[PDB]
Amino acid sequence: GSMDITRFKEDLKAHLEEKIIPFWQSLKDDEFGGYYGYMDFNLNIDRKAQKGCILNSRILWFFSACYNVLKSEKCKEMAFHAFEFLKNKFWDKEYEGLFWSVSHKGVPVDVTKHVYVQAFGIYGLSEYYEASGDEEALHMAKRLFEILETKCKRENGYTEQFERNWQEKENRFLSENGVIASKTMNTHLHVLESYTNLYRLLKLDDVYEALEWIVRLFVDKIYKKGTGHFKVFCDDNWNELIKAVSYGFDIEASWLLDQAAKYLKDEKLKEEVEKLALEVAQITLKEAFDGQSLINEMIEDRIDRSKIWWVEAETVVGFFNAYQKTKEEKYLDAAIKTWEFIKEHLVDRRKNSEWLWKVNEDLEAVNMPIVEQWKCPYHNGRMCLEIIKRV
Ligand SMILES: OC[C@H]1O[C@@H](O)[C@@H](O)[C@@H](O)[C@@H]1O
Ligand SMILES: OC[C@H]1O[C@@H](O)[C@@H](O)[C@@H](O)[C@@H]1O
Ligand SMILES: OC[C@H]1O[C@@H](O)[C@@H](O)[C@@H](O)[C@@H]1O
Repeated sequence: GSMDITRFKEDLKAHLEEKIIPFWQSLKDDEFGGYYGYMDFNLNIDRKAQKGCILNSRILWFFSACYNVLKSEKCKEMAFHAFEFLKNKFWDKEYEGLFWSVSHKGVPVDVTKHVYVQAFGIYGLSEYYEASGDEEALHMAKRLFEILETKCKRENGYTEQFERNWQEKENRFLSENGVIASKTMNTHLHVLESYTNLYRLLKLDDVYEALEWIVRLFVDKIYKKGTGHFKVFCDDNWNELIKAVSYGFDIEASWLLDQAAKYLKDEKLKEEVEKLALEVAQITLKEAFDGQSLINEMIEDRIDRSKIWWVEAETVVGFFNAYQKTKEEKYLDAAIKTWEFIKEHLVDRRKNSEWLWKVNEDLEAVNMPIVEQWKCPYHNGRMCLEIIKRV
């Protein structure tokens, strides 16, 4: 540790408590339950917006984790609110598992079952169980895990999209030329993430075996050996549809794999994964860190230098994690500089706001929502919570 690292933690903790937590508390929907689904760039909440399950589970995870780390009783109450809406509106009582989306009143809008949604459900429900002791949350988390393992898993990963009654179908995620990606890194990344949290709290042998299995999948099939990059969108056999690098996915995967590795009982695999995580962090720092912040992606030979909120959040955690493992100050410097970038260019200066979705390559704000089905408190909230836990 150091004076810089201590001040870094204190700055992030203050930011979480004074900016992020009160903002998401203001999205609480006390008329219909859950949290409002949309807030535009002008800070206007669309109270009637459809409510995405992933967003609700991310809010459940966030408030639960805030309670677990900060012991804020208000956060526990906010988590309960998200949990009630999950169990009452997103949980399918007839066929089990979580709907994709509901209306602002909770009427099912999209009842298909996606592994991406189920994974975030496990992640949020397991965190909420730690916060509350609610064995209903535990039961739903275990049931989601059982369904993924017994209905969705295949020899080379998970089939990602199902009908409401769990009959498989083609995926809903597309390449930028419109070809269905039957295997996606971000679906499988969040399975890994949720299984790590579930095993951390339960330590059951079935969960451990599934955690080792998905870690092995990342090492053997998803990682592009020798490149520091993971495949993004693939066919059913983990062949890339396009040569795409997502620097944000890479650096997130780096520290999530390193975290899962701490539970591995296979020493060989553990050493492989810890080595992989570091190789990714090093290549991310070399290729994607511009001295201020991380760029977004490269699709074939076209580089997107936009600064995206979640990319920068995961960069802070991934570089700090690499610093903890290597003690090489270059990673610590990159992590703090990225935070200083976030503070100056992505934290919204307006009252009653939070983080901007992105700024462009010239650091200009782009009209994008502050809250949306894909913009959550989870990436940036977790950035603060991780540093608090690790320092
Ligand atoms: O503070 C909110 C206001 O901030 C400004 O930048 C504009 O986008 C306004 O339309 C918006 O209402
Ligand atoms: O799925 C629920 C939605 O279904 C639509 O067809 C409309 O009736 C909406 O008012 C409703 O919110
Ligand atoms: O559209 C999915 C996107 O949603 C965002 O919130 C992030 O989690 C990204 O990692 C992801 O690519």
